[PDB]
Amino acid sequence: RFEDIQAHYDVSDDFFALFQDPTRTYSCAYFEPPELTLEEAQYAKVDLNLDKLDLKPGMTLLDIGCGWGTTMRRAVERFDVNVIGLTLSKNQHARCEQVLASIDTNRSRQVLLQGWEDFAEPVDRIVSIEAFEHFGHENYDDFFKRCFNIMPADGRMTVQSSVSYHPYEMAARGKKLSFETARFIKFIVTEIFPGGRLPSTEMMVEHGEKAGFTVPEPLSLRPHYIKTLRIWGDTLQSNKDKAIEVTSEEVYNRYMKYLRGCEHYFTDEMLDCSLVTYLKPGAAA
Ligand SMILES: Cc1ccc2oc(=O)ccc2c1
Ligand SMILES: Cc1ccc2oc(=O)ccc2c1
Repeated sequence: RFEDIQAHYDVSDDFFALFQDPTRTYSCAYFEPPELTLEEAQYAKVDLNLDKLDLKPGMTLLDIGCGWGTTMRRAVERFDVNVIGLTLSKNQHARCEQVLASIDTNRSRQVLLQGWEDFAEPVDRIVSIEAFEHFGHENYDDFFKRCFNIMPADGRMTVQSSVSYHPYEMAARGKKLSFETARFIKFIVTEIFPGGRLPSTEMMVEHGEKAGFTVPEPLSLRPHYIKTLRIWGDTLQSNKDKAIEVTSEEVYNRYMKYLRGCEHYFTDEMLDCSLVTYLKPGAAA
């Protein structure tokens, strides 16, 4: 029943196409250098993640939340690795299968319609780009234990996740702004990512360490998300008429509120986006 209440907030892939770049990447871009197009910045974000993973030819990369398959293809093409992708979306599964089958390679390419809970095959390296927000706090210990256990002695993982701060830390940066941010987060995890729950950077780090990972200083992507959300918002606005035709005025207003609102709270430093690297004890220096 509560699912039905959330099922209300389901939106066609066609709507997201009207604000996203041509790769349909629904995560923080990386504008390095600063004058990259959104689309180029999305390839630079993939490279930022993959370049941290010490990927060698013939290794297997696991992509947890593999989206439309952009990260896996880039991995196969750049690093000559086997790939396994996990997605819960039937549409993303079908697209990924086609993206991977198109690649000129002898490497193994696999996409599975399942969550990480059901995945227990040996892999060399793991990437997860803005899927972690959906796992839930109670599942973090199981997540990091699974990732540690499926990787070899030199295993590495990157997790990119939107984050909030502990209530105590939020209170420290103005009471007014603290309650305002909490209410906007509640809107995101009700109407935009139903059942979602933002971790803190500290949770991401400490759950990793409990599992046995070495965790260097997380990379903040805050200024890159501000630019991403600005372009998304401006793009949705430019396509207002088409967006309404495809869904409704309700859904257009909901997403403009989300995109403008996120840009605001990222600017006010009440939200962040953390790229966290997890190194197993035997990882290369
Ligand atoms: C279903 C669908 C159709 C076209 C697309 O174009 C892209 O480049 C990436 C994602 C995508 C997904
Ligand atoms: C589940 C989920 C995924 C992405 C998110 O991005 C945000 O900025 C805030 C909340 C959030 C929640």
